[PDB]
Parts: sequence; structure tokens; C-alpha cells
Amino acid sequence: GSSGSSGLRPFNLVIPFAVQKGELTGEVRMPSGKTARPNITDNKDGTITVRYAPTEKGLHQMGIKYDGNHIPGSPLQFYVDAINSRHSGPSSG
Repeated sequence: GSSGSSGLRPFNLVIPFAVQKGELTGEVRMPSGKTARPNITDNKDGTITVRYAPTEKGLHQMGIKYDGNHIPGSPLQFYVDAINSRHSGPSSG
């Protein structure tokens, strides 16, 4: 296709998994032929936030772990498509 302005929406998801006295690690695999380490924001409230910035569009493989144990929900598949232009959905207070 084209080479430059790709634009790919970020990956923001919250998995129901508590985390207090443990480390949560993960990894992403792009269809290009490489791998990039995702991001996790431990809330220590009973859930975890996953943030990943895809560079290419396609099916990516995300494999998370917990102190050496496949968290309840990983790995997970997430497709990446070009960022939309417009979208309905007003905000409220």
C-alpha cells in the first residue's frame, strides 16, 4: 500500500485481574516481522489497563503474564485498522 501516513488507533482495554504483590509483563507481535513490548498500568484495585501503540495494521499477538503465569485472558488477539476521521458521540458532565 502506502508508506507514511498510516495512522492506527491505540489499544486501550481493561482486563479484570487483580494485581498487588505481583508484576505484570506482556509482549506484542506485529505482522511486519518484529515484536514490541506493550504497556500496563497497575491500578491495584482489581483490574489492569493495557496500552499499546501499533505501528502497522493487521492482526497482532498480545501475550501477558503474571509473576510467571498466563493471566486469565491472555494471550489476546486485536486487529489494527486505519484511524477513523469522524465519529458520533457527544460528551457529558
